[PDB]
Amino acid sequence: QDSLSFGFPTFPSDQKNLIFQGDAQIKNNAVQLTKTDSNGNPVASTVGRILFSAQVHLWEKSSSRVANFQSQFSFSLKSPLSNGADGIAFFIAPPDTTIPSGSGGGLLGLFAPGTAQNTSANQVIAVEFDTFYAQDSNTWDPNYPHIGIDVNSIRSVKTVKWDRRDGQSLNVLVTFNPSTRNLDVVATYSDGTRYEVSYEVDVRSVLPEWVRVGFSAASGEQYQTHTLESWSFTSTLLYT
Amino acid sequence: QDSLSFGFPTFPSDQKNLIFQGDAQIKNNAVQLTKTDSNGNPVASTVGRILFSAQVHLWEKSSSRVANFQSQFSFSLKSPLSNGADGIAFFIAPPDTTIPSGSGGGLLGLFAPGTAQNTSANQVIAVEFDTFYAQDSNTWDPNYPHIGIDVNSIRSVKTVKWDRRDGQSLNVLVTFNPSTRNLDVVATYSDGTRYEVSYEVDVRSVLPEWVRVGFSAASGEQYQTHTLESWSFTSTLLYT
Ligand SMILES: CO[C@H]1O[C@H](CO)[C@@H](O)[C@H](O)[C@@H]1O
Ligand SMILES: CO[C@H]1O[C@H](CO)[C@@H](O)[C@H](O)[C@@H]1O
Ligand SMILES: [Ca+2]
Ligand SMILES: [Ca+2]
Ligand SMILES: [Mn+2]
Ligand SMILES: [Mn+2]
Repeated sequence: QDSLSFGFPTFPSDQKNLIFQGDAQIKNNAVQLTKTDSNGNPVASTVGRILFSAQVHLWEKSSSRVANFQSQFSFSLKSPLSNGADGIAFFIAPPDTTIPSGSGGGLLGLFAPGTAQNTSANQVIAVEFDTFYAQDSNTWDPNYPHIGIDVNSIRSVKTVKWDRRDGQSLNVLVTFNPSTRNLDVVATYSDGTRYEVSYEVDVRSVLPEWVRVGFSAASGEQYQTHTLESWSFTSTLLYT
Repeated sequence: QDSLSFGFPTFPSDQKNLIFQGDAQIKNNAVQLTKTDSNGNPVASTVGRILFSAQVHLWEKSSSRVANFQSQFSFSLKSPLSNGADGIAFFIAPPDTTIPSGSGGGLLGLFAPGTAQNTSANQVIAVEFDTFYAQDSNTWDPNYPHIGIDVNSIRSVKTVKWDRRDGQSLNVLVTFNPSTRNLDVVATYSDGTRYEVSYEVDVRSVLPEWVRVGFSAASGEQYQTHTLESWSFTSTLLYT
């Protein structure tokens, strides 16, 4: 299809079009990307991802068209600690993508250790909400919580300082305009606190014509829940 | 997802989200439901169907909601014979639906001979464009080409006279309003000729909560091409 859209105001237990990978599962009408115990508390060493089953036509070589897409979602992070880790990310990748071996903790379940910073060895575009930046383990991160745009590497091509608020939902809007090639990210808390980051990228030189979209989250030695509360997505192939 | 929509203005050969059954295949940016030889001419004894891969949430028992959906599509039929057969149908059925054994010809690839008229043995809602009505073989049909609404039986709960026009595209809009429970069908030819038929049906008592949507066509002894040219579909769960 030239156009595709779907909306999940909430996440009921009976899902049919979601691919669950790792520890991801539905609980209380929301997607818990990372594992939790019987009482709902986060645990260490856990990775989980979800992808929508239908493939998205991102660009078409024959017609020279590229899709304009918009992804709106909200999530909340909770932790008995304060140094919650490691973060959640919205990502776009080839349809057969699976959790790479040893991609836990700071790699967010998106990259393999040996190639995490090798741009010619990956095919992924992601928007990360990174809460852990210890310079000994996450050597690629700026020294503060941040939202970043990742293009084939865990070392973001662009970041903006961000504030982690335990238990508060963050509303996010990610848009890609093929005309200007800008990937824009706008995140806001209910009180109006806003964060923005953008970057120019030609998706055609990074990803295949057909892709899958979804979310990934992980917790290494430090932990927190990564609760995806709602998600809507729309893509339309356009001539520019 | 509570809402889902997709649009195929045309059908490029590079498809990823369509389930092809029987002889259905893409040719010249269109879906040829029934088999055609190397010259593009229709042949006898063929059946084909296509379904969108993602499942549609038609209704939700827990929330007491039912979907409002709209399906817009265009197709054309062509045959050198004076009595092209058998017809094409837009249908909604359980996700695991497959072509029934011996469902060729007048059964349109939708029903098995032994239960074709047993409403308690089927789970399907279809809108058929039936061009073959020989009273000796298709005993259930009115004696003329027709558009019919089928609910668990090849014997339409309702039909209206229709004119078959060789090689001319028919544009159709099928809508279902959960508030009135009306399934409306409006079909038009490019010269303004219009056909309309409506039927009241509670989809909750006929189909499961999750379904798949698609098209089916067949040719028995008589034949014609059944070419699906475009298709857009949208569904959203609403409070009833
Ligand atoms: C100590 O390092 C581990 O724990 C931190 C915090 O969870 C992760 O960022 C890192 O990748 C390792 O898994
Ligand atoms: C003669 O009967 C056969 O051919 C007609 C026309 O194709 C079909 O309607 C029917 O089901 C049989 O297959
Ligand atoms: Ca980090
Ligand atoms: Ca018939
Ligand atoms: Mn980071
Ligand atoms: Mn009929």
